[PDB]
Amino acid sequence: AKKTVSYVCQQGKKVKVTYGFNKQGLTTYASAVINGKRVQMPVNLDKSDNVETFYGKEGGYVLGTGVMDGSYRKQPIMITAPDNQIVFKDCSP
Ligand code: NA
Repeated sequence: AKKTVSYVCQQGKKVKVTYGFNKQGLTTYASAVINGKRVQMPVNLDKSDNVETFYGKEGGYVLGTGVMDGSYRKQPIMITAPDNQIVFKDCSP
């Protein structure tokens, strides 16, 4: 099961993100279209905690958000590039 959310961020940047959900109701990935290219970021269970979910791996793009269940449309997000610069900042749905 997929669900898509459109966001507006700092400096007017816009991004659409698609979240995958398994049969347990947990998210498995976040897929963001960045310069026209689909960037799929797998959920990072080692880095996720009671307040924040992270998607992505070292060397790739990394998405950070709140706790995601079928909650997900009310969460803010941020996306950091491989160089560690926050390229989508303070994003709201
Ligand atoms: Na980069």
